[PDB]
Amino acid sequence: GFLELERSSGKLEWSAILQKMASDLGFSKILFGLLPKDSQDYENAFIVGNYPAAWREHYDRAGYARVDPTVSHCTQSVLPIFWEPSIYQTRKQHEFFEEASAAGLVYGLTMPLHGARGELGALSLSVEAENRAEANRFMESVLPTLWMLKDYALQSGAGLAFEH
Amino acid sequence: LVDGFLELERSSGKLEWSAILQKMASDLGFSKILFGLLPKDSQDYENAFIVGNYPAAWREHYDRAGYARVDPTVSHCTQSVLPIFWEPSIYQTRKQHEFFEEASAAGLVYGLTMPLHGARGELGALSLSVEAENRAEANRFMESVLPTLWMLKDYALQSGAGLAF
Ligand SMILES: COc1ccccc1C(=O)Oc1c(Br)cc(Br)cc1CNC(=O)c1ccccc1[N+](=O)[O-]
Ligand SMILES: COc1ccccc1C(=O)Oc1c(Br)cc(Br)cc1CNC(=O)c1ccccc1[N+](=O)[O-]
Repeated sequence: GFLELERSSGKLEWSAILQKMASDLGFSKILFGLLPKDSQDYENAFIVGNYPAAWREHYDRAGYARVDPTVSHCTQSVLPIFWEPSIYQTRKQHEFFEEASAAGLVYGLTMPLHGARGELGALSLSVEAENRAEANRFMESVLPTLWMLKDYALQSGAGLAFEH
Repeated sequence: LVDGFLELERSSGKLEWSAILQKMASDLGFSKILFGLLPKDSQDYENAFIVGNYPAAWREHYDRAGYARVDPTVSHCTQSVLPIFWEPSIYQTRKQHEFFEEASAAGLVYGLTMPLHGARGELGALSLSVEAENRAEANRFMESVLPTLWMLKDYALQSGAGLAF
């Protein structure tokens, strides 16, 4: 639980616990990103997780926070956004989909994080699967548990990220 | 839920939105609800956007007694995205004990409050009361529906922000 996240000491232990919870839910890859109130500085977000480091670096270098459609979505909504063909509309967004798929990140969802002190973030989780249909079933069967998890991760994470 | 969300989105205005949300809560097992929402950087609880079916006299009293300064769920909501259950432990001060007695007298004895923190800085709460024989039976019931309610509150927030502002 959150209890586990709260008792942990430091960022390494907290990332290992979150990765495990997410793995227990069927997601082998995650990225928890968090910004303080009023910040839009995506290249200096507090980040936890196990996305391939080269993909994280590429995301930063290419400035993909400008193109990633889950980014504009999180600024407008508290609801999850599933990684579906229909969210990638522009040339640049299709390149995005293609580079992210080359990293293994093809199916998944992004849960926006909106903290009590105005923190802005996302918990993105990717699921390994044969097609869209299978990925959807796996994501749907755990969605109530993920929906709680994202809020526990935010409440715990905000303190990890910003309390020094 | 997603059906409910679209119904909320497709609703005509506050009256139909309130009726839909009330019934979602009722179908899930909760008798009374209160959905409250403030815009970014407001602490004017007396003039929040409010939906629901708490007794009118109770709502009036809460406003006249300045209970937004007392109600322990209000401080809680400004500090967390996690639910606060209406446990004896949350009423710490003398004034909070009086608050509990008055809410209880209104029928509002067991329940929980889900903080709402919107994408544009909206601050709110979805509070739901449950009718039950005693606390242990209420808590059993709340634990069985909590994952559904957790989803519900975010749907209600996102739609409600759209209606209110
Ligand atoms: C504070 O942080 C944020 C705040 C509001 C929103 C996002 C965030 C964030 O964390 O954004 C990032 C950052 Br920064 C780096 C990387 Br790498 C990835 C993301 C988020 N996007 C994805 O994970 C995504 C989404 C869809 C398909 C594939 C992917 N994917 O990347 O594979
Ligand atoms: C924008 O609105 C808000 C914004 C951030 C937080 C709360 C709110 C809100 O809606 O606060 C209110 C308001 Br305003 C009026 C009334 Br009446 C009730 C509440 C909420 N409190 C309860 O429902 C509650 C809680 C525990 C025991 C009994 C009760 N109870 O009242 O029976």
